[PDB]
Amino acid sequence: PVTAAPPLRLASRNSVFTRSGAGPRYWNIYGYSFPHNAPIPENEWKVNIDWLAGNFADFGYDIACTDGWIEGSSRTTGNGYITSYNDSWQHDWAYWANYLAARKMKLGVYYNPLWVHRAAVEDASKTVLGRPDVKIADLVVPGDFFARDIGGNQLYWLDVTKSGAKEYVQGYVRYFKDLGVPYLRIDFLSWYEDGRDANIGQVNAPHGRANYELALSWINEAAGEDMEVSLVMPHMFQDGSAELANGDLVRINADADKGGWDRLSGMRQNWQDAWPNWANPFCGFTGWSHRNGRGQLILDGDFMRASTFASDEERKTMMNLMVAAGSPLAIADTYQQIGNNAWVYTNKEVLQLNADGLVGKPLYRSATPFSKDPGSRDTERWAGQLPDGSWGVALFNRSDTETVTKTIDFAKDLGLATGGNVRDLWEHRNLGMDSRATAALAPHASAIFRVTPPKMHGTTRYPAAFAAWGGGAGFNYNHPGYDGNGFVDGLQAGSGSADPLVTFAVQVPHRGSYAIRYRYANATGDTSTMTVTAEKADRSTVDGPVHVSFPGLATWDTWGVADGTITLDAGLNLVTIGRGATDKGAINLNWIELDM
Repeated sequence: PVTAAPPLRLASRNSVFTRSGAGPRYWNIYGYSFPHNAPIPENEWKVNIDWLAGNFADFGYDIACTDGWIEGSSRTTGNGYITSYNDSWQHDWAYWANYLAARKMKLGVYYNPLWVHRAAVEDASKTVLGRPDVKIADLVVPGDFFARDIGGNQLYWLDVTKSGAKEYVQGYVRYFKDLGVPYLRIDFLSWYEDGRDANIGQVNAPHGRANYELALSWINEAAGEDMEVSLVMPHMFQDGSAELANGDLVRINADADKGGWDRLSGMRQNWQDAWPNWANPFCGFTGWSHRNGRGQLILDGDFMRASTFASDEERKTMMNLMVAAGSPLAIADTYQQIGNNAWVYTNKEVLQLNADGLVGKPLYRSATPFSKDPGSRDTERWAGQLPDGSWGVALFNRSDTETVTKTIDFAKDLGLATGGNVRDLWEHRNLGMDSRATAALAPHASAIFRVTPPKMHGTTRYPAAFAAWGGGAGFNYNHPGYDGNGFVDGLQAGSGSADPLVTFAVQVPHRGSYAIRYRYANATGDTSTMTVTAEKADRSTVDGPVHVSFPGLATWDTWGVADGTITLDAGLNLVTIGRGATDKGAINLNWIELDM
């Protein structure tokens, strides 16, 4: 029988945003500001918003998000917080948040709350929120400008060791949250952390690892559950540990820049040990995929610039990659650039994958980090499972010249026993019951499918190799007999301060008790245990934590099925299985099955 267990120790922010699904749908001003190398004029912001409200907001793109070119945003409140996007603007953030609200839309803000504007420093009357004893001037080291070494002299980096720093940072974050902002986009993280950029050189003073960790913790706490934390230009040191602990989204690619295929798939394929580890999002999504999924990180492939691509097939590939990876769907085409390309963003069936919370993984080929061996994961074949047990499957051809066949086999690759109904979401075509999804793809073309397994008596299988991994859990394939492409290992005593775990999202019809199975290996020589919980998206406990027991078997090549009962509620549950300090032994996990 199961016994009560303490909670697992976590190493991620684990917010409602990352637990509830995929990245958000939004529009960003980058399509204006990047080619203009200029802040967006207020009238251009308005006309874009009005265009969004009449076309894309109805398809869920209901956040209008600002971006950089903010050195000219100098006006601040009495506590040093910027009052608008640019000094040329006639209206403040609240005005625009209300204008958006009237159009069923929300404001997204680009700002880094460790920036302190020189104009606020220079006004002795300005003081830290709740700390009238600390002038804004008292928060900075003389000369410690953002981008100092390439000419920056308008924004300071905050000195987090100064009295008042926490109140300033947290107040800045809450300032936007309170304005009704659901999305805060925080850039130039790596430049704060070590003052280095591998494409430029020394850019400003370093601030160090402990200060970076501290700053991120303050931001996380202040954002809470109401505002999503997007981390842009992070170094992702120590396998992204600080960002995972404190954020919802991490950029995984170099900036979209001029867009097109070279930015989507080119530049360089190799990993490097500094921002951005991978340049193109095919490689970055693939390389950071071990950190994705419910309660871990949402991977951010930056901005979609549809008009910058050479063909409609490339445009579909752009969109299909973002959706496959669970990324934010961030349109950067302006009303002038969009042309005849609105359709790219508004395929209801493709969007439905995002709404349902698809977070795909590339097909794993080995356990070796992708940063060390690009053979270890397949950038061109992606799959993820939805809470109802259906799947999104995406196939890509990154060749510039050849037509190439790509295939995902539901047994051999996904680890299912059932096959599934296959629907091509760009043809809008039912292909019927099949054992595989396949396409002969033209250069730069792709295909994306909804795959729906039939369920005997409600039996739904969730393969662990396509679920969310945390705390050191990961992919392997080094003991035969697993269903699918592999299994999850590393489920033993944690190497540090986190407990290894796997998280599954499951959807059921009513509040109550349901029958669960766990296919596992355990050749430790004794019964092993794992801690199992069920929770709502907001982390509220539905079941457990309980120790579930797993009998010892003869060899690591032997697989068994443990049986259990789990209380699941109607709709979305997160079922997490992991190895805590009070658990015994170790297991390898192949899959769970539910009878809903």
